[PDB]
Amino acid sequence: RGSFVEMVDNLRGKSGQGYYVEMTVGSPPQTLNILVDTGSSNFAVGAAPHPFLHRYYQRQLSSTYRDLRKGVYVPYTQGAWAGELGTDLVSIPHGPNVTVRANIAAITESDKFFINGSNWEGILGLAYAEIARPDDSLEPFFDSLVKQTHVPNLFSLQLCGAVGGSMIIGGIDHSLYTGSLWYTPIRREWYYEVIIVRVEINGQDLKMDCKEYNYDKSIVDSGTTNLRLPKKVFEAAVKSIKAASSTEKFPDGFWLGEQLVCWQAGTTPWNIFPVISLYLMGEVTNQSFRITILPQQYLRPVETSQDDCYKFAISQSSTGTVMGAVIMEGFYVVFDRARKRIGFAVSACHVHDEFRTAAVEGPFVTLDMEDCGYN
Ligand SMILES: C[C@@H](NC(=O)c1cc(C(=O)N[C@@H](Cc2ccccc2)[C@H](O)CNC2CC2)cc(N(C)S(C)(=O)=O)c1)c1ccccc1
Ligand SMILES: [Cl-]
Ligand SMILES: [Cl-]
Ligand SMILES: [Cl-]
Ligand SMILES: [Cl-]
Ligand SMILES: [Cl-]
Ligand SMILES: [Cl-]
Ligand SMILES: [Cl-]
Ligand SMILES: [Cl-]
Repeated sequence: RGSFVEMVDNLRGKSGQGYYVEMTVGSPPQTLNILVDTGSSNFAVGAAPHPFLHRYYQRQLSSTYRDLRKGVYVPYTQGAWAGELGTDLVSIPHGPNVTVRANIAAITESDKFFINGSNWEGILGLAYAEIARPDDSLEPFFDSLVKQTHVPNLFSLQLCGAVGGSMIIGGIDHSLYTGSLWYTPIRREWYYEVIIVRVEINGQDLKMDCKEYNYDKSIVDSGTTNLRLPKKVFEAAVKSIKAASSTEKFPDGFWLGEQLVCWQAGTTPWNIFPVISLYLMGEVTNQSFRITILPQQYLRPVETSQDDCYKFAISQSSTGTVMGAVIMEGFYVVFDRARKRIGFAVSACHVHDEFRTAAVEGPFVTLDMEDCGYN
């Protein structure tokens, strides 16, 4: 068995409402289910009763909790919460064998943040300090782990869609992928920002200037469900996806996520929808690689038991490209913070059919990639 076996299958998800890991806080121990989010940088836990929460953090019962005498408020693209800052002992029982004192926000009120039936009770922001609230002086959890212990500065995510997966902390487990890992640079340590240099649908280049694909940033975000694309890119990609799936027409609201379409259980005609490839900047000058997803990744099930209903989960953004769970469920993704790069390989758990699989291929030659990023 590989050396990281005890961290394999440490994530769960309930009906596609977010992937979470168990974390144990305080003394004596309180274990809670915590959503894994590479799109933010605060660690925060429900800390008062809420109708969607089975468990919450009870600070008064932890003798090692320290109050930082400061409130915090975090708004996201979806939802927001407010709470109080402090520190406490934190361990991940199916994660690294260490315990660290970390900052923790105890959430006392929230709006449209917790999700009914999702089973998670807090959020682990794995991005960098630049985007933490109240500001970049509040050390994020992964920074605490690497400063206090000798766990290598890397983690990897395998999100397994329809729900579970693995977060390997401090290394890479070779059982979780097939083929080779291909790396793209982290452009700047704030979000996990990357540069997309070409987009194809069904093998056809969308032929927009690459500056449009990264206006004003492109990021890898396990806390967002969809692949979210800037306005001009979203409109062009939908027109091309429609053109490539013209054996059937679907109501316009389906491509806006407003309508669902359902098929008799097990009969969804995946072949009528195209594959979608993103090319990413590689590690050598003028070299790129591509990651390709299937409709099984970008059509998401919505849970009669004899019907399989789906929502189209590519959507519009006014804040750049967000490579959310629709992209990450195709791949084993290695967040190699020590070497400032993100690795992709085909996931051993990605959903596919007998005709097509997700892919990571390269190298391709793409010139002037340094022009694609926003400044
Ligand atoms: C949890 C759930 N996420 C969602 O349902 C979901 C969450 C967000 C969202 O704002 N997520 C937050 C974390 C955050 C986490 C939980 C609650 C609130 C905010 C993340 O830090 C945002 N990162 C910002 C840099 C973009 C945004 C969206 N969209 C706008 S969408 C419809 O285009 O996908 C959906 C989910 C479901 C399945 C797979 C992954 C995530
Ligand atoms: Cl909202
Ligand atoms: Cl402290
Ligand atoms: Cl360990
Ligand atoms: Cl330790
Ligand atoms: Cl390793
Ligand atoms: Cl037009
Ligand atoms: Cl939306
Ligand atoms: Cl070129």
